[PDB]
Amino acid sequence: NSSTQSYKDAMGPLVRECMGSVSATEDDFKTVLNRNPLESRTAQCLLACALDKVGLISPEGAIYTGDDLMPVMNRLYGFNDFKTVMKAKAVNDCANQVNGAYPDRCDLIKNFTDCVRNSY
Ligand SMILES: O=S(=O)(O)c1cccc2cccc(Nc3ccccc3)c12
Repeated sequence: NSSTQSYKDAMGPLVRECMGSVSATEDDFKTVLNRNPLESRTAQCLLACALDKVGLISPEGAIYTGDDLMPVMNRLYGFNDFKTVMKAKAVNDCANQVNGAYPDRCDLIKNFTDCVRNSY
């Protein structure tokens, strides 16, 4: 497990809906809910679908940055935890780092999530 209950509360319903449009396993559901490394391509695609639903992805398939991140951070985590809120900097930087670089949508999300995980 690598996620808070807040993350699961926000993402769970979306990931569930995504199971209907992505050919992912029940283990993949757990991987994604737990914010674990997305080893399987199915898990990468499952999160990609849910992050689109949560408002993190632009119409053009880019990960949002700056102000456009804030509604997502609020939905996932609220604003009461200093460490989590400050992590928005790493999320913004990682989004800038990966955007444009991965034509495959699931690859974009694998690399995004890895970058965020590697960030202190
Ligand atoms: O979760 S954190 O890295 O704490 C995070 C912290 C603060 C704001 C965030 C905004 C969007 C996505 C995140 N993360 C995320 C990470 C992996 C998969 C899906 C979303 C944000």
